[PDB]
Amino acid sequence: NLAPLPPHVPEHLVFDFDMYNPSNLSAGVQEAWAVLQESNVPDLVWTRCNGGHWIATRGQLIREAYEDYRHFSSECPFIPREAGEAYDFIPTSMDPPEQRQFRALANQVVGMPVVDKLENRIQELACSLIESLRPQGQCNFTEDYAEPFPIRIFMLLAGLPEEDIPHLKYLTDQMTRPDGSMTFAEAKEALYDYLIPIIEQRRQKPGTDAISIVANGQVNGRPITSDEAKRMCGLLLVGGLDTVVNFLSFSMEFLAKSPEHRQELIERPERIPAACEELLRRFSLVADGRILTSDYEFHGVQLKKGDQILLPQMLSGLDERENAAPMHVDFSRQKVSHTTFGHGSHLCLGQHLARREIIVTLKEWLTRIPDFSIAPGAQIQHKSGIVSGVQALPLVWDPATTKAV
Ligand code: HEM
Repeated sequence: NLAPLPPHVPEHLVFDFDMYNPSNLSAGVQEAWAVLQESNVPDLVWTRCNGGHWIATRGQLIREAYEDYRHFSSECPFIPREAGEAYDFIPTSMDPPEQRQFRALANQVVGMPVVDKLENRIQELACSLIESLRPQGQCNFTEDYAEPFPIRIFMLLAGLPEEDIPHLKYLTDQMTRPDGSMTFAEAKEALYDYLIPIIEQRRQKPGTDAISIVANGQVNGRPITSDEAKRMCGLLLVGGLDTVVNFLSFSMEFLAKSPEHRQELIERPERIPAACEELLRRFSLVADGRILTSDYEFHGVQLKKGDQILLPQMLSGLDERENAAPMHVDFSRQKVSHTTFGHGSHLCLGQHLARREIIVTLKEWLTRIPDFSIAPGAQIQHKSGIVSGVQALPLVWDPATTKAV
């Protein structure tokens, strides 16, 4: 369905891109989105899909809009927008100055010191999962590793029972690549409903887990309230349970298709941190937006107050104006330019945990199962949304070529 074109939007700027089901999804999701950056396509277009909204196609515009919170606000309505409902996550649905006090507390639960503490449990789980798969000579990567690895580490961090995974995983899916069984407002409320009693419990009997830290936290010397804690934890669950999961499948799919890139990392393990960054650029997967606070002309385009604008984080690094041969994976790339973890006051606070999980995966995997391929005849399908992903990734390998550790 295409929403009627608003009177202020010029017809020459129309480009009906569907972020939840892009026209060329079969070429790969990043490729489908990259069609927006072609010379024939304007730097800023309006799509009538999903209620109608702007889409900044170039990294320069995407970066600029994320820096200007005064015009481009994070008090985001959904896409498609829902009547009387909008995002209220903390600190993600807030604009500075208000947003700032909340980042510190969030940073305290998923930040660097926390990642350092998790280090050995992270290494242990990756190794444990990979060793059990190794003798099989085959696996369904998405469900066998991509999902359990990051999710179990997060549940551990959050002090949540692993039995709650199917439920939470279903809900976070609805917040990124919804199948239509729930609205964003219902999915979000269910996440909140799950958290409420948990926050109360830990507020009274605190632990060292992420939920306890938020529940008993302080924002700028003031105690966070139950509701603010609920809204922060809700956001953390989405980030912690969904984002890395999908990214890992893009990376493993690529590696399974490029023996040359596998061998490179095998021979030069010191290049893994660099490979992680490069893969983060090439397989960037998030795309959310902002809302205009007033009538404003941006790069020759008249934007109206209340207009929604999607600023795809995934697009910046794929822009040939930012990186030469952007669709090519080059571990030795000199200046890996991207906005995969965001840009502006809302830079991803879980970026350190993400990188650590990717780097460990790459080392542990290539060290035990160095040679692997995609199952013969398999058609890998990608799904587009606020956080794009891989439907399934059947891999195969000869156990005789594996190294047991
Ligand atoms: C590869 C994985 C990840 C990617 C690519 C990613 C990407 C992003 C992006 C693009 C944003 C900014 C959204 C905006 O500006 O509206 C963001 C925000 C955030 N992410 Fe992630 N993320 C990842 C993993 C995680 C993980 C594991 C967590 C852990 C809980 C997490 C926690 C957060 C938080 C707390 C923020 C909010 C920052 C704020 O609003 O000030 N992310 N992430």
